[PDB]
Amino acid sequence: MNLVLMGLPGAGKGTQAEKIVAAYGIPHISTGDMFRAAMKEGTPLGLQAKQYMDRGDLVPDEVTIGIVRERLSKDDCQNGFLLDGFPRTVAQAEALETMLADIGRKLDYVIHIDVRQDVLMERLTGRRICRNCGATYHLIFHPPAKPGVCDKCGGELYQRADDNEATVANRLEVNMKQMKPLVDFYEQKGYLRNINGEQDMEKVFADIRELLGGLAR
Ligand SMILES: Nc1ncnc2c1ncn2[C@@H]1O[C@H](COP(=O)(O)OP(=O)(O)OP(=O)(O)OP(=O)(O)OP(=O)(O)OC[C@H]2O[C@@H](n3cnc4c(N)ncnc43)[C@H](O)[C@@H]2O)[C@@H](O)[C@H]1O
Ligand SMILES: [Mn+2]
Ligand SMILES: [Zn+2]
Repeated sequence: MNLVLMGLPGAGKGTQAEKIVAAYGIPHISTGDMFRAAMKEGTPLGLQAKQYMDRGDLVPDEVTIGIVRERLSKDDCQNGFLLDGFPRTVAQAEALETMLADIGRKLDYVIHIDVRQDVLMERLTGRRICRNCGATYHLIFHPPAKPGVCDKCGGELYQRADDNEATVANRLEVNMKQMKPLVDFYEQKGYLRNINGEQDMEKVFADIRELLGGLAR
């Protein structure tokens, strides 16, 4: 099962990816997470990606495609995989097609989680993450038991660097211009499936699981 989760910033990609991989046991490949890992390790790519991520811009295609190509060639991707946040430009999508062909694979579905921009704004500015364990909360939609305290480990909650309103507006703008044309690109290939992301988390997952069920049928 080869899947792509596509959505504008804050659509719920990570939230759903976690539920999907827990049910199937396939790897979760997130370009955003890979860039963050490189930043922490202090690698050349991490240092370059930091400047773009801090401003809410997209990391250049050549570099992004390169890290995905290296990740997909590993044996742990034999049973399938879930790409989260890649591709996000037409160039990345064209590259993904041949990258997959070279390893004898084809995408099954490109799941587009659709959410209105005004809602996306709120999804992101109110997000709080635990500094200790990475648990995610939301001040409006899913708050912690006690303010600024993680329910799981007691850790400090904080706001991601790129989640402030000004950076979010740039993120939504650039992703809208670059990612939206992908809806047409994948509709033409027949891989595109739309999911209404403005529903409670379990219902969004149910819609997704219903779609994935057609693969066993
Ligand atoms: N391919 C690429 N090419 C070039 N550059 C790239 C790249 N990929 C990455 N990058 C670079 O790296 C950066 C970061 O990438 P990335 O980390 O991938 O950021 P993103 O795509 O903007 O999206 P988010 O992670 O912020 O949100 P999400 O959709 O996963 O939502 P979540 O599930 O947490 O949910 C968000 C919030 O909403 C809440 N929530 C989720 N679902 C619901 C729901 N149904 N109802 C209510 N609340 C919900 C959650 O609790 C949470 O608080 C990019 O800006 C760019 O610089
Ligand atoms: Mn994410
Ligand atoms: Zn925690």
